[PDB]
Amino acid sequence: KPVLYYFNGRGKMESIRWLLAAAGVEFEEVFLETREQYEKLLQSGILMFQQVPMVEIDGMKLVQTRAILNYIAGKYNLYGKDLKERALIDMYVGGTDDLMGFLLSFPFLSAEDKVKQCAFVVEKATSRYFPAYEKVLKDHGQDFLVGNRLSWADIHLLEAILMVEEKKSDALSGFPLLQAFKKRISSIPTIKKFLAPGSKRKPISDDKYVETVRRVLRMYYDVKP
Amino acid sequence: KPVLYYFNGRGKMESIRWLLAAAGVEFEEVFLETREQYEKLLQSGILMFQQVPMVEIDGMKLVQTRAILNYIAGKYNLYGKDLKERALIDMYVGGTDDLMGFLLSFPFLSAEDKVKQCAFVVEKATSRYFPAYEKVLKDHGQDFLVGNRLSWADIHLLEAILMVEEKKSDALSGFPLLQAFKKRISSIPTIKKFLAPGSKRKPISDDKYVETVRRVLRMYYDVKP
Ligand SMILES: CCCCCCSC[C@H](NC(=O)CC[C@H]([NH3+])C(=O)O)C(=O)NCC(=O)O
Ligand SMILES: CCCCCCSC[C@H](NC(=O)CC[C@H]([NH3+])C(=O)O)C(=O)NCC(=O)O
Ligand SMILES: [Zn+2]
Repeated sequence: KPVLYYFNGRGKMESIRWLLAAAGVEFEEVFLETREQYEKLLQSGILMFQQVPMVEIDGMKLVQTRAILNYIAGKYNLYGKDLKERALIDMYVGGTDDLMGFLLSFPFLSAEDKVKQCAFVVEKATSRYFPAYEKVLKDHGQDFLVGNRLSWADIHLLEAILMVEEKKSDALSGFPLLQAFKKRISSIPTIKKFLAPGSKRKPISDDKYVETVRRVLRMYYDVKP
Repeated sequence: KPVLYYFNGRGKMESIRWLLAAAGVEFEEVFLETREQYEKLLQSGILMFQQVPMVEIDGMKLVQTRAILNYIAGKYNLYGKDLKERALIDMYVGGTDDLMGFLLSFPFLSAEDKVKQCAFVVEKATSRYFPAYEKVLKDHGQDFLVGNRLSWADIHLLEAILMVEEKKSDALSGFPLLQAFKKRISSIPTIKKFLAPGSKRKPISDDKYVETVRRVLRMYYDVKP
């Protein structure tokens, strides 16, 4: 039912794909590949702020990545049981959202800047974020980040870890609880399926992605790290 | 009584001040002035990600601006009645959060870039955001953005409007419904008191704010537009 409008790549839409898959929800995708269809999309006025991601779900044309994620999380009970749990989930998700946010521009960076940005991301992961989540798991010694059950915070943390490992395969060295976490969460049926071949999970963005985005939107021609 | 940890200025903490005040909740503030004072915080490790804003409320050390705001909004019934309305509130707040986000670095910009950034913001406001919100009110024939009843989205839009008017006094020129909206929200007792002199509302950030930030966090020395 849900239709995700975006480019054929990760970008800001990937986390939405992750959350939907984790909830075992099947979705379709509409890839923007030409300046024509985009302008036609702006014509219809279905993009409230003239921006994508855009997701058609339950009779709504939702824009704003966080709005879309929040709704999917709440609808499929992955947002906790009370306001207090939701506050923890939002706090944890805020950390990983910042971490993955540093890699959003990577594809558009020059071969030179990519090296600097890459070192930056790894530094942030191992010195700021990983320690923080490692401490949370140890503080309560539970299998999940909150409510002793799977939540959006778990899914978002698993995605961030895999993205960091794509840059440094041994990034989890020195964080045994997170390493166990990674294994456990990956084993969950819906997630295991998304990680398996033939899923709608997108691969690391390449030059074809960078070009398509630059043509359709006519922006990000000079992304600075 | 919730305690807010940040610098003596707007920054990312201002919206939190707005939300608490609108809900009619008094709060205390703790301004960071010395680098050694910040290191003390890190020492106790109260800042999960070594960052501020940080708010102590209901026995929690919440970090991540959006996490804090989502909590305050839901706790004081300013987050809609159901998931659908919440989705609408998040989508709207996403827009004004982006708009105000463009003015976050302004204080650290140069006289050269400030004139550039100022034109960029007013441009985005009048051609992308204000038209969107103006349309919501007209097409739905409502006096409030969601559920035709005060919600966080209304409070976040009023703040954004006032920030744009500080840069261009006649920015709302051409948006009659937003001008009526501005008067309607400002007349709400709690908000009216926050706009009156003597409140906890912070002024536009000045050089003294910038110097302090750079002195405490030791960064943001080269902030490009
Ligand atoms: C650094 C390059 C990587 C950026 C990837 C592009 S995402 C596409 C971009 N959308 C946004 O920036 C949306 C921001 C919005 N706050 C959200 O979170 O959804 C867009 O449509 N932009 C068109 C526009 O702004 O007009
Ligand atoms: C462009 C200049 C504008 C000034 C913004 C400063 S807010 C202070 C800054 N905090 C953040 O960036 C927090 C981001 C976090 N995602 C949130 O929204 O709360 C910090 O603690 N930084 C210290 C650090 O990152 O270690
Ligand atoms: Zn190694």
